Amino acid sequence: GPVPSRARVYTDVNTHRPREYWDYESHVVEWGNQDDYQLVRKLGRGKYSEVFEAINITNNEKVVVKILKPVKKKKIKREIKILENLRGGPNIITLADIVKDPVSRTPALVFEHVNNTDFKQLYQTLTDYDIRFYMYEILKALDYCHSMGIMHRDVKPHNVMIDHEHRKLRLIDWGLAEFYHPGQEYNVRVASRYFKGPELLVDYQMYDYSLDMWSLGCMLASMIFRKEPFFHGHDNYDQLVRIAKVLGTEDLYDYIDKYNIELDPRFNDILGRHSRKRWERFVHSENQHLVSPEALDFLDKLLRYDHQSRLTAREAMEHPYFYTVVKD
Ligand SMILES: COc1ccc(/C=C2\S/C(=N\c3cccc(Cl)c3)NC2=O)cc1O
Repeated sequence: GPVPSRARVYTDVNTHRPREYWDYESHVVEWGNQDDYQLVRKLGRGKYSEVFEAINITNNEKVVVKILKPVKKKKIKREIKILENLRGGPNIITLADIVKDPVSRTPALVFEHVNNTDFKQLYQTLTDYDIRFYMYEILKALDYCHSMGIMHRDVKPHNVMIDHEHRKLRLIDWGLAEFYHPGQEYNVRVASRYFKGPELLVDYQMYDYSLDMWSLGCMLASMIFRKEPFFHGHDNYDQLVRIAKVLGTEDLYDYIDKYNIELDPRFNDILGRHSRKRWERFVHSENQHLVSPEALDFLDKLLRYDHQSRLTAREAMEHPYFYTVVKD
């Protein structure tokens, strides 16, 4: 059987919290007034919810309303409990209210509004300094939620709302987030394909906060190298092959051998043999203004096969890449 694993930091935070902190199945939702919120325009639709811009008519301020599609009550309670636990934290989206939508017959979560620019266009304009600044801001949110016993499990550009005018960032969409408990086996069907960590792609269930650090490394690689997404797999099997063409197959085998994991035999025909690459091969004249020795070393320390070898969020914030970022 597989070798067990523990987070190297914040391992026992939920153990010593009161049970009501992490026992979301017992959470009692405090419902607000559904008539406080007038929907203005639909912003998007996903498989789990629809998202609207709305106005809170008690203060005439914009809010964002996520009306959930039918899903399990425990998953709705999990997201609500996590949002309430994290509320007030650095760069965490604020849950302002929870109401019962009379049409959908489901809960509607009401969030603070961020005047965001879509990442496709925003990422074309970010400078080297901007990328370091916003990476540091994401790390504040990730160290906070990890320190609070929670892994986000869906870090990707679409879930980082940036108001570039005010240099404001919020980490959003906590619907896949979970409480970390030592020894717990988790569902590997989390995160978006391009941001899935190797642990998910080899079906290793006893993972932890370090998953979010792989996803963040994938974001960083796409930004400094101007290739979005960086690891561009056509399915979950090809995703691991794309990773192995950069990190190499020998260290992939070291990873699965450490945890006494077997690869899916369907990789026998597609994985090949690949040396580990040096990050300098991805630098060219059109991205070199975003690349520095510090950026490559930082990236190299996030993108490790072994989840136990990745920088923690706090360690990442100590990295020389962030020395040029102004801290007040
Ligand atoms: C414009 O500013 C904001 C935008 C979004 C949020 C909060 C969201 S959106 C979300 N899930 C999504 C995402 C896309 C489509 C679908 Cl259907 C669901 N999960 C959150 O927490 C908050 C803001 O202030």
